[PDB]
Amino acid sequence: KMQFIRVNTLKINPEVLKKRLENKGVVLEKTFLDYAFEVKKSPFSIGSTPEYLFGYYMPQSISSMIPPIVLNPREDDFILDMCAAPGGKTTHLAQLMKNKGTIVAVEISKTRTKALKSNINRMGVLNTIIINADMRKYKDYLLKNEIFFDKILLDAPCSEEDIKYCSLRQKELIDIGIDLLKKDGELVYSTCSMEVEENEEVIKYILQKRNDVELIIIKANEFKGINIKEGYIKGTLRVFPPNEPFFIAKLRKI
Repeated sequence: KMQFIRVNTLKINPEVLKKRLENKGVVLEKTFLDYAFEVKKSPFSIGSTPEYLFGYYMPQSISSMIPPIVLNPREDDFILDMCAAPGGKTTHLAQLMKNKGTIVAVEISKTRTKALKSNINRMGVLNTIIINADMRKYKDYLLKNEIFFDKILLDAPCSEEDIKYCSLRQKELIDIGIDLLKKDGELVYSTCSMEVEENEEVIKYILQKRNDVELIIIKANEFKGINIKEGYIKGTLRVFPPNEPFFIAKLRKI
């Protein structure tokens, strides 16, 4: 697997971090993002450095950096990250928002909520409210209190079944997501799963189910150097090896 790091601009400039790691023997190659680098060689585990401890970067695939960029949160947005642990994307969203606005990050597992909180704290993220809850229940609390979102990320991982619910209930959850959006709001659905009922079929499900949602065409053009192209629904994207497999789609409530 190719190793990449996302430099945390909430805390450090990318070129400054790059040099600091190069001085320790790490070899870093540019990517399409001025704040992400491909780790070509490193004399030590990338997650064992004081720089990682200090929250100067997040080790994660470059494919996993795409959903937050596609969602493209505004600094003043109110955002929901439905299946947030471990928090790589949650913290990326906070960086894009320059720590302004609010991200509500939900995680059903008490154990994974600890990892999520650890990353948020390590990365210096201040705008995120961590909720340890099941979205199928918490959505009733949001709805009854009229708490709607400007944008929502439903990035699905790839009882025990409740713990893994976001890898199984993507159709149910994307529908909950549209219920939680303000009119004109946007939701990005992403997942590293390539299962047949977990990529395009989730999108076909929701477009057929609801008359208040439409697809937003995502273009592959800006993602230079990534092996990415369209899914079998125009406007959706799939990433292929050598990058981490990933599916990404974007919807708007109308």
